[PDB]
Amino acid sequence: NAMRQSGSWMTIWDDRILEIIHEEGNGSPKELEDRDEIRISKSSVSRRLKKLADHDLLQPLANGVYVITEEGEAYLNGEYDAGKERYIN
Amino acid sequence: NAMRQSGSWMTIWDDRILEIIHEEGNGSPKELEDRDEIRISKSSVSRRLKKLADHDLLQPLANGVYVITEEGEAYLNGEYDAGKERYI
Repeated sequence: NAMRQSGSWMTIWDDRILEIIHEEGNGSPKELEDRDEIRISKSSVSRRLKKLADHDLLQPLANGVYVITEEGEAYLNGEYDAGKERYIN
Repeated sequence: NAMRQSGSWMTIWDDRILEIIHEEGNGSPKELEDRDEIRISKSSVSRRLKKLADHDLLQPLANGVYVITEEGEAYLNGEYDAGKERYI
């Protein structure tokens, strides 16, 4: 409900990727690439996925599948500051 | 309610900026840069504002102040394609 607290390292496609994985459950480069809402390349998506995972907004599972974390969820809901990297209360 | 359809030229701060202006009803570099949600500089905010207005997502008023447009609202609601620049 509160506004997202984004980090200075984020791009707009980060929010899109997080939103898509939140709704679909999991994501992978090829299938994210094919979304209308994603206007970056499959390799860029891979780069953003790796980045989101480094920041613990996503986590990598077997076979190049990525899935959202609690922090990723809290972030979408304005409850996690992705810049300072702490929950907000 | 549908997902936002962003353009290749946008940054994350554009959404944050549009969202804030949507809530408060206006925006200027100074007041925006003071929001905690905004992690870019005043000069940087000033440029994002100009670009959002260039793309008709904000209307610029005198004295460096901006308000959101219908197209800006539609964009936030997932009804406007900010890349091809057309309603959906």
